[PDB]
Amino acid sequence: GPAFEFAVAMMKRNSSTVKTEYGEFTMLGIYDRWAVLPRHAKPGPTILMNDQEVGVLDAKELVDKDGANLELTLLKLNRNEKFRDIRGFLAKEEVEVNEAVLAINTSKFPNMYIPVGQVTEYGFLYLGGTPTKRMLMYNFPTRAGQCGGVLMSTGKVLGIHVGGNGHQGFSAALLKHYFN
Amino acid sequence: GPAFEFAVAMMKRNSSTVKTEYGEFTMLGIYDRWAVLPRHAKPGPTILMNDQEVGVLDAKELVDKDGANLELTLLKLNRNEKFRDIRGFLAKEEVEVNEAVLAINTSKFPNMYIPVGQVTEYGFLYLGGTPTKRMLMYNFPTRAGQCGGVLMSTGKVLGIHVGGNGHQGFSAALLKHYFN
Ligand SMILES: *[C@@H](CC(=O)OCC)[C@H](C[C@@H]1CCNC1=O)NC(=O)[C@H](Cc1ccccc1)NC(=O)[C@H](CC(=O)OC(C)(C)C)NC(=O)OCc1ccccc1
Ligand SMILES: *[C@@H](CC(=O)OCC)[C@H](C[C@@H]1CCNC1=O)NC(=O)[C@H](Cc1ccccc1)NC(=O)[C@H](CC(=O)OC(C)(C)C)NC(=O)OCc1ccccc1
Repeated sequence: GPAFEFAVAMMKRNSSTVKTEYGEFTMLGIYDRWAVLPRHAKPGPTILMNDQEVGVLDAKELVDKDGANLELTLLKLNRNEKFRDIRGFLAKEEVEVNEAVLAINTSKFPNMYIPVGQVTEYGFLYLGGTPTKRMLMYNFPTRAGQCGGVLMSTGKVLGIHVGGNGHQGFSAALLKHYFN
Repeated sequence: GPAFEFAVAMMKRNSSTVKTEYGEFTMLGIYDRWAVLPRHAKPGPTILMNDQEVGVLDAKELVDKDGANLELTLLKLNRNEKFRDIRGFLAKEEVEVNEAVLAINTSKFPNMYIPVGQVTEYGFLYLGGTPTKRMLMYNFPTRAGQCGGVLMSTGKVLGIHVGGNGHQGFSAALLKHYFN
């Protein structure tokens, strides 16, 4: 009920559709000129953001202390406009919930809102052959074109959707401390 | 973009969650006290509508001239409140579109909005062993609990989701002339 409304306001104000040479993704802007994509989107020095080319000034593929893949890329956009700062809405650690929304917004799947149910701390996953950490698992989404989707509960952004197999979907935890 | 917004306003104002002895469904109220469910929901003399028992005064399983199943049940509710009249938003015939939204709202899948893509006039289908007519086909939804979902484009209600197999989903066309 409310999760949906929180999710619409977030996507309206902070999401965009991105095309890289590797596909189409939902992208979430975080603050200033910093946004987040799944690592596998591999953004280059320019991306198409809502149909417009936008320069990327820097791109950081996140890894943990020991260098384990976190499957997220932080990108700094070469644009004058700043994002509305949503760092306050970010989870401080991996979050488990009984109900969450996955929000996806691309030209192929516009304005898609999926109630994904129980979200659990899956932890380590061999995702597309790559050892990955801080995975959140949920049942029931799981097609190409949905990566970058934003996983949310009321008033919190939990993760960014990165992978899946069968009826299972996986988000990279989107943690407050990643930003700065 | 707009299809989503039209879809939210419709669901907000005219949809409800229904439980019959046969499951949980999205239900759309049409006008007066008349609402629509998939035929297979088989509503009895009482249904649970948004958590409250509500009497059903009459239930008509629709069939065409020759008695072919249309897979829709019209129900008249024993309640004082009238539905907002949306007969004007109903398609007059089977509609094919390149993009449509499927909106599903139950306790298990709350506030679910799915862009389903190309919607074509499939026509006759052997659905769950029953010969059925006036089917609209689209790719990509297709789980238990989603029947009754409302298929829409901007400013039009096209159908009610009734069945599926694999990545294919099927709506019964929701035609203006069924109401009266
Ligand atoms: C989003 C990005 C995308 O579409 O890229 C291709 C254009 C996509 C979403 C998943 C596809 C299936 N379900 C989804 O939700 N992500 C990926 O494809 C992701 C890319 C990736 C991520 C990390 C490192 C490398 C690559 N890969 C996966 O999700 C893979 C999918 C896969 O290879 O399997 C099939 C394509 C389904 C055959 N999933 C995976 O490796 O899971 C292993 C596994 C097995 C059993 C249980 C859990 C997980
Ligand atoms: C919604 C109602 C429901 O959940 O009832 C059970 C509690 C549900 C939605 C579909 C399930 C799979 N995908 C869906 O979108 N509807 C049905 O289950 C529907 C009930 C029905 C409708 C009409 C007459 C009798 C019964 N049945 C179907 O969709 C059947 C599903 C089925 O039996 O197959 C599996 C369960 C998937 C194994 N679909 C069907 O008969 O399709 C035949 C077909 C084959 C190849 C191409 C197209 C269609």
